[PDB]
Amino acid sequence: PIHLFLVCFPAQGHINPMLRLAKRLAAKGLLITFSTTEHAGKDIRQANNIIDDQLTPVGNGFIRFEFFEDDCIEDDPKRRDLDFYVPQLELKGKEFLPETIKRHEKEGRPVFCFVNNPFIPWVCDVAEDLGIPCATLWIQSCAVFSCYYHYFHKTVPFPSELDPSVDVQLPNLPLLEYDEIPSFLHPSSPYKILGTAILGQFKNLSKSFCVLADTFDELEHEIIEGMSKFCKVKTVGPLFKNPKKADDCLDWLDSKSPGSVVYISFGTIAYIKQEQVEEIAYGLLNSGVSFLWVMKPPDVAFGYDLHVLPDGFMEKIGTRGKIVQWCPQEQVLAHPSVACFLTHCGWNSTVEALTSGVPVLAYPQWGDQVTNAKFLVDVYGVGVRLCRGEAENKVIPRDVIGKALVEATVGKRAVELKENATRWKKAAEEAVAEGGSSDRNIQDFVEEIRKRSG
Ligand SMILES: O=c1ccn([C@@H]2O[C@H](COP(=O)(O)OP(=O)(O)O)[C@@H](O)[C@H]2O)c(=O)[nH]1
Repeated sequence: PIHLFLVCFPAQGHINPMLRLAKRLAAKGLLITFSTTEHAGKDIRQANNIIDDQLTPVGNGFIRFEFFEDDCIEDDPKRRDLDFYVPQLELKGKEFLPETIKRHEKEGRPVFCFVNNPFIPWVCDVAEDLGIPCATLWIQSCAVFSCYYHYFHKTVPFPSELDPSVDVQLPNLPLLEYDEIPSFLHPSSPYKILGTAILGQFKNLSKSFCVLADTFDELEHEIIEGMSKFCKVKTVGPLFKNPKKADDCLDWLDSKSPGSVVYISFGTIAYIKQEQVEEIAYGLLNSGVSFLWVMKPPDVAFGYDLHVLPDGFMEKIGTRGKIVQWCPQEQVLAHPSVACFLTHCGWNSTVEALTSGVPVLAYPQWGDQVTNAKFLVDVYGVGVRLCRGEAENKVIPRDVIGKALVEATVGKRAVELKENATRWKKAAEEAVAEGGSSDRNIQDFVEEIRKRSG
């Protein structure tokens, strides 16, 4: 009977994790409304079989969709600029939320709690107006949440224009160099606007009684407890891992020996340099390893030149190498043929790798990738560092890539990284299981929503 209204920023990287929160919340006997703009919601309509607000059953509960217009044309280039679209969403969101809460109370299914996104903190402003509690979903590590929080509150000195190389020492965190904090917070970063977009939620954080993070207690225990006095953070992850599809990727991996395929993926946004693609190709070619390389075409908005492989690379590479543009990463990471994972250290790939027990080769670029790569190599003990990010502006040569591919496949260090990754796999799976640390936190979340209604 409890109805929760989830609002999400219109981006793929934001919609999919919030969808996982909807599935985990609905399974507990809850009615979950997933809300975003129409231009992003239509992707969810044709992905499944929903064209209206028909109740889709998810376990003991249901999931329905509700989309509001943003007054932009179908493929408006205006949406690509956050300086306009972030206030535009606030304009169109603040006039849609109150009229649908009053109608839901009229129809007998009133909203008990709000769950929003840091990119749309106006939901917390609206939740306070209607007297409905609000919570914020955070799809980054709590260690990164601590970084943004202490940057906004100036707890310690951070890299500034005058002092850009200073270290940052935060409680319950390792010592972070200037390029190890989230790159959007560096004064020489070209994506400061993304940092300002995340920091907008910290002007509003008091209006959310708790923050839901896509992590588990065993991974960041010291960090979650350290943020308690500043913000009640509840671990509900890994959200992708079901508590209780296929492609030609899995069919190809079925033919390879266990722990012998290198998985390469750089996410959905990051596009590395052509010269670095050349060095990675020669690295895989001369090392003699088997690999599955995801070469995702970039969005046409950027004037990116398409990545070209070396002359005759895919010919010298035999049946032991597979180029694709997309693969079910969760199913590939769980395949026994995968040895390591060359990743850009996106938080979703970071959590997916740890939950799957796959050691990684850290090649971060920007954002929280440089902070995730630090914990993967120096804290979680499952990674092999390749670079320090886009600000390093260094092409990693073939021989260094070659030495790291062999370091993560054969030798004594490979067995140590695999044993640490296996131990993190048992912790992640236990957390989302019945009675685990994350599943219990989800139960405690539904409890406080029931307690706050009266
Ligand atoms: O071929 C691919 C590439 C990526 N992903 C998924 O895309 C997400 C990437 O998000 P992440 O936070 O790691 O990096 P981002 O792309 O957001 O920078 C993860 O859930 C991956 O499982 C996937 O399923 N197949």
